Amino acid sequence: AMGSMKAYTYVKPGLASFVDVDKPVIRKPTAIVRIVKTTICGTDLHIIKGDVPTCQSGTILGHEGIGIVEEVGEGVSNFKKGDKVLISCVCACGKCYYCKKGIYAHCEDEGGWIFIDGMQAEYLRVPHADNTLYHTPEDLSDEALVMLLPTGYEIGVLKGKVEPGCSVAIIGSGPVGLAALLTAQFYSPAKLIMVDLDDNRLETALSFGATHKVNSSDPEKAIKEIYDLTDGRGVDVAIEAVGIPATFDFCQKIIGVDGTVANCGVHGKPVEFDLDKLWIRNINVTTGLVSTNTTPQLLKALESHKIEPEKLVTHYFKLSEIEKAYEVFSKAADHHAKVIIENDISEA
Amino acid sequence: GSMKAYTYVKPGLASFVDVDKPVIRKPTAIVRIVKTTICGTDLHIIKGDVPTCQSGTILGHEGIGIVEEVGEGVSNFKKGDKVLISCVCACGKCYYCKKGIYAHCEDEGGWIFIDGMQAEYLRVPHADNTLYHTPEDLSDEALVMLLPTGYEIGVLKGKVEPGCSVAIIGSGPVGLAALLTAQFYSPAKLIMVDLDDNRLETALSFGATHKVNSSDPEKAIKEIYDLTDGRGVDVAIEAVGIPATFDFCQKIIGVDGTVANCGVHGKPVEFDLDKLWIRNINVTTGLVSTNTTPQLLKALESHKIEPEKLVTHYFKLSEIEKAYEVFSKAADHHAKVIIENDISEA
Ligand SMILES: [Zn+2]
Ligand SMILES: [Zn+2]
Ligand SMILES: [Zn+2]
Ligand SMILES: [Zn+2]
Repeated sequence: AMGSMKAYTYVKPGLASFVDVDKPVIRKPTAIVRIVKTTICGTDLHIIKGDVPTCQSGTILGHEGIGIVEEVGEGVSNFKKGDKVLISCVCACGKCYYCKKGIYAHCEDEGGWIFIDGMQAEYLRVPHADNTLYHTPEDLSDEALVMLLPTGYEIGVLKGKVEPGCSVAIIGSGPVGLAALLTAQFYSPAKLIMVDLDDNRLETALSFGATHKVNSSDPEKAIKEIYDLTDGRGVDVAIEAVGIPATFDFCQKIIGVDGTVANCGVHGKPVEFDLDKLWIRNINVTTGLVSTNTTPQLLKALESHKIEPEKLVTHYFKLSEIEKAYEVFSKAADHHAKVIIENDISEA
Repeated sequence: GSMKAYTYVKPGLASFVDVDKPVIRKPTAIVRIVKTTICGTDLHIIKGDVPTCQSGTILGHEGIGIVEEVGEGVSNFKKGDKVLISCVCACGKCYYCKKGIYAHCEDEGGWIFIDGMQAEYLRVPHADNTLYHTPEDLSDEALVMLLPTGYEIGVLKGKVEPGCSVAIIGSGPVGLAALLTAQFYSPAKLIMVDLDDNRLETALSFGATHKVNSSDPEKAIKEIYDLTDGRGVDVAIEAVGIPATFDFCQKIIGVDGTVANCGVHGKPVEFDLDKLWIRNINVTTGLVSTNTTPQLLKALESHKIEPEKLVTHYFKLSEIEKAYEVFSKAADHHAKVIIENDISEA
């Protein structure tokens, strides 16, 4: 039709559909972006399953991407038509109680993690464009820019207080765990211990710069092994990158005196916190939703080629083949699979 | 060569008995107790909750005294010094002492008060790191309270800062200590939460800005959201140590806030990560280290707060069973107690 675009929409628990929808338009004076490349997040799989029921039926999925500005409102000053830009997963009005703190995850004025229609479509309405878009450096690859990584860094690495010479364990060697692994190396920890059940993912973790792998198939033997690597003291940081009670439980068994369990993942159930044992251990437990306030610092730390996040990307698809992209991602272990999805539909 | 001491006998039993006077055992002090007090942990010990505590062990880990003898490796304290004794012993040389985390010292350290302070005399390991000289403008009542548990584990781990909103769950002694020292950082709201209105009136008189009665938890929760613009508190200090108080804290805590747990817990708790993974919160725990005691002594110069009002009743060492009587039924007596050594001679 006319004025329409293609988009991947959530329908109901167990059903998403590549369909025609209206092209978005400017609704407020603070942009419309043409998506160039996007990806899928584990949370998108959860939405389709029905485990994020605040996602209304018909919503366009996805909250990761780069694109090209097509139109801006009267109140947009630092971006114009034609600008190649990165879109953060979090919208920030820049003025409210939480934006003034840099906690864009909890912006109170059409803010936070809302990608409203998301990025698995041809065009995207971006609220608060001046605070949600970033000009992209020409030195970085598209695959690395779509990864902008801030989840692993802000929620796994910074809240965990990784520092040179400390001992880190990362629980869960899927995409968010690997992203935390890459950015934890900005702080040169002595030990980066990847813990997982799958040996293929652990082998990839060593490729990405983990110093040791521990297979959690025998939990007791893994706990022993981690205490053996830390001279009986346990780790200074345990990054929980899976989001189930078992991984949270593992983290609380290996954390040492003064250490931090940094939770990254969504949890769908409450967990049993062993305060009877840990009240005396001087430990911390942190949570958070990414804000992306560090995106400028990560851009700087990537143009220098400290780490190369483009190695998170393993499979390439066209937007019109987004159904296939979901099939590969949801069965990532079968394919040794992050995917990148390129807009093969839109014209300039 | 004997002294009197209050000892843990068996579960449900403690008694005022004659025991050996402690002697120097390591080159690193003997102290004559002047005044001591009772901790809530001493009641848990007598009940049998603290199982590592051997039978016959002298109770108590709080007090001030006069140095009686120092070993030949003690260099900064000498016979006749009037000194505060910290509840935590610190070797000063190990992995954790080098970090200032004295609660986990690896060399006869951490919280061990071995024989305790509810006696005439006390062997003090690592005297140079465990004793502090007493300044001149603080009463004995203020000194025995040295407060570091509320400050290190509640206020500092909770990240109290000027203008922030704080709730303290539990208006018992530790909660009150956290309420006094939180005022060093000038929070805009200090909300005391408890079941007892009398303890909430005392909290008000100690400088709390609001009282909230938690006898109906849901109304209490809604009340605290109304006080904080619907945002919840920046700091929730848990000073009771049961699952229901931890749960109350985790339900009132706001975005970016810290739930600071200082209370000993005996049971695991349900932690609502399904709700709180997205709220950007922190939960802290810890055993007091007393690395802030020097700074607390200095911050008491500003005289912004008066910790000696934590003491409500006075007893002599000889009648210490009477002191325990009053403290274990603290609500019935509107009751911290100060126990003074009437037995020893100077
Ligand atoms: Zn995501
Ligand atoms: Zn905002
Ligand atoms: Zn105590
Ligand atoms: Zn030590």
